[PDB]
Amino acid sequence: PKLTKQMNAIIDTVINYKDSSGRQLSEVFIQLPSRKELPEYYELIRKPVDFKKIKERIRNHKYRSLGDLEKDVMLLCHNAQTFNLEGSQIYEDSIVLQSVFKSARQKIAK
Ligand SMILES: [Zn+2]
Repeated sequence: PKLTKQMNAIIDTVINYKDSSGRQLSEVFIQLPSRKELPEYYELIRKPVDFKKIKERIRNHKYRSLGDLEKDVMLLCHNAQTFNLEGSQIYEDSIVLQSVFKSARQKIAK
C-alpha cells in the first residue's frame, strides 16, 4: 500500500525531473517507438522497456520490492546506453536519470 505509494513517488520524481535548462529528460523514454519505424532497436535490444511499461507494472502490482523496480529502471537506462552512442544526448540523459532514481529512492524509502 505504501509500497505502491513509494514506487509511484519514486517513478514520478524520475519522470518529472528537469535539468537546469528546464528540459524534461524522461520525454524520450516514456514510450518506445514501435517495431515499425525503428526495426534496428528491437534487433539489437533483447528486453525493451519504457516508463509506460514500468508504470503498468507498478499499477498492476508486479513489483515485489523496490529492488525489482530498480532492476527495470536500470534496464531502461542500460538499453538506452546500448542503443545510443556514448556522449549522445539520449545516452547522457539516461545516466542522469539512473542517478535521479537512486537519489529519489534514498530520499523516499531509504
Ligand atoms: Zn490495484
